[PDB]
Amino acid sequence: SGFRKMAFPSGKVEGCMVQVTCGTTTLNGLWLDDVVYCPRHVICTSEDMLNPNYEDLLIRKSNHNFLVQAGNVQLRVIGHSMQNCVLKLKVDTANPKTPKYKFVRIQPGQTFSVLACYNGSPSGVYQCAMRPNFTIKGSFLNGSCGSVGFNIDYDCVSFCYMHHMELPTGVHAGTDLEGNFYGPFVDRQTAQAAGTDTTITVNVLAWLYAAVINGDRWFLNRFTTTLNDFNLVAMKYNYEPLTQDHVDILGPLSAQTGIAVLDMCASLKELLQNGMNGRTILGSALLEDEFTPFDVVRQCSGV
Amino acid sequence: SGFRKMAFPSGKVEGCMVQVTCGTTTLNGLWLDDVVYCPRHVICTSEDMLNPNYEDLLIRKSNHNFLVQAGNVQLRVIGHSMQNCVLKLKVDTANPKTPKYKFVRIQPGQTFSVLACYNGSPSGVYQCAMRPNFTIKGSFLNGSCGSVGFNIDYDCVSFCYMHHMELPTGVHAGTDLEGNFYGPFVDRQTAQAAGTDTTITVNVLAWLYAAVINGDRWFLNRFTTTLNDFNLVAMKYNYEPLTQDHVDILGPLSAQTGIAVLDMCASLKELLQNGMNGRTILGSALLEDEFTPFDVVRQCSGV
Ligand SMILES: *[C@](O)(C(=O)NC1CC1)[C@H](C[C@@H]1CCNC1=O)NC(=O)[C@H](CC(C)C)N1C[C@@H](NC(=O)OCc2ccccc2)CC1=O
Ligand SMILES: *[C@](O)(C(=O)NC1CC1)[C@H](C[C@@H]1CCNC1=O)NC(=O)[C@H](CC(C)C)N1C[C@@H](NC(=O)OCc2ccccc2)CC1=O
Repeated sequence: SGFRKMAFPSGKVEGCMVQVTCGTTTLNGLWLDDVVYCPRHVICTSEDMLNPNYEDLLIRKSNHNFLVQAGNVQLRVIGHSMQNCVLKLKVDTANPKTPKYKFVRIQPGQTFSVLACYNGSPSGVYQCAMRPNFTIKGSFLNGSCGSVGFNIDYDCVSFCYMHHMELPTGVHAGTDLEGNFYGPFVDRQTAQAAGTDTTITVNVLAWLYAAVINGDRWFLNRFTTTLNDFNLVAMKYNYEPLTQDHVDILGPLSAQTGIAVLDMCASLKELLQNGMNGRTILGSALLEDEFTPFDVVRQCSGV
Repeated sequence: SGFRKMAFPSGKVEGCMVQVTCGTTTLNGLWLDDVVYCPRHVICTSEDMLNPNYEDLLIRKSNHNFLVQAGNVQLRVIGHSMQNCVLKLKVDTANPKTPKYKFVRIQPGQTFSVLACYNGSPSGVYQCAMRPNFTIKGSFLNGSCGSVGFNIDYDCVSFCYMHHMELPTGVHAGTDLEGNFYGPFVDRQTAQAAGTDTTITVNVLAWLYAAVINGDRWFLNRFTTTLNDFNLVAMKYNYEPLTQDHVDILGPLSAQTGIAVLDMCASLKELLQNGMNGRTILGSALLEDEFTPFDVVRQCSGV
């Protein structure tokens, strides 16, 4: 019992974090096998960052201009290339702590663990969702660029995020490990705005199931609805439209609780229209959308 | 920018978690040097748990009745003793992954990271406070007993909590690593109730400073107050009384923001009396008390 925002254990990722320095700029890199991954803006001077030509800035850079440091030890850079918005530095030593891993580009609404790092050293770990507007609600200071997001499947680390930037609303944007931004963001110091911050409906439903599993059922009402009827109300509150695929994903939680998804949708509809009347659900006063159905099942079944 | 509930990186603690089995009961233990620590109720049958005599139950137990398993490997138990509500199992192998560590009994209002474990394997990591009523708001299932809470000071792990039980309100209770419960709880299957859940005032103040640091200052009003005036309102809302020691601890955040602690107390007073008017502070609709002043400074300064 109880329900918390829970990160993956970070040990396997801690052993991959290094410091990368190019001139005066020090950020985080990810050391897997004989390659270090880091944001390409490590090569920028404070003036370059205004409107950089990365191709031109790389003409000026050689292997020896990248200092890679793994705790107290200097790694030897024997190659470098740019892939989209990431630099890949080939080093002469395979990381002996390299876990089983893969690179994934995550879908909007999916969650991952962030290991916030400074100067190649772990600060802390917390869970984030890739929001529909391709931003995340993180906690990142100067020095955090190159911090990574990940999931763990038993022993395999799925790396899905590399931290690059902060946006006006105090939210964050970054790339997959192939250097492609989530969203329409670019790695330059120009004003960029997040689009409408739509709510992940299927995750709100999942969290309401979690509330029922933990004995909090005050908000279950006597109504049901239809997908089309619910979605008319969703669009009004900038909720993602619910589809049969979403209903299917909530199936195991519906089965566990004996509450049909469309009955839970009806309860969600009345919470949207009437608010919580100063009551709380799993210790929250607002509707939480950063738990996936899998996060709920995992937590409630001890995976 | 941004502000999140952040756990310590868990790698150094992951390497200490083992499975302990006594008969049909399997729980978590903590392997440091040549000693495994676990809850003494590992020795209880499902009937024993109703009113156990632990001293008598231990007459029946020998070294060979404790199965300790570290991943795939069986450790050899060469000694056992009970210290308060914990068992200490002496094994013939020092844990080679033992970090620098200490055992601390934490004060009410202080925070720590929990590594939730099942069958000796890490499930996830999240931050908790030791509440004034000596309970924590965790996420624990059957199998989680022996999961530990900790802080990290640079390289040194301070272990402060071992998980034993759940309470009616869906909150949790456990011991320090010397086997002494936080609070008046006992390790037996009898109905136990948490006392009044008082709010950690100094931590709410800290979180309001965090809000100001992150540009959220809508709730700063034109008033100041006195310790005694504030405390009259505190006691009404079951807040901890504020003392000069609390003011001194908030000093660095006051200095950082240029908001005198007693001005922030006046803002807190009006939030208690008037509520948030459906507004939010750092993405929350209620007053958060599980961040210490140190948690705020650490997060806002990249420690
Ligand atoms: C990382 O580059 C970083 O940590 N660098 C290490 C060397 C110190 C940094 C992380 C940010 C900084 C604060 N919190 C974070 O997450 N990222 C940047 O500074 C971004 C640099 C670009 C990728 C080149 N960056 C640029 C900045 N953009 C900006 O100022 O645009 C103009 C603007 C005008 C008005 C209002 C707002 C913005 C945001 C950003 O993160
Ligand atoms: C741990 O013992 C555990 O994980 N054991 C491993 C072998 C499976 C367990 C953890 C709990 C279980 C669910 N979530 C948790 O955190 N702890 C217990 O089961 C406690 C056992 C005692 C320490 C011996 N325990 C006893 C139970 N008490 C109880 O039922 O009292 C009567 C009551 C009456 C009415 C209403 C409520 C309670 C609570 C508890 O955690």
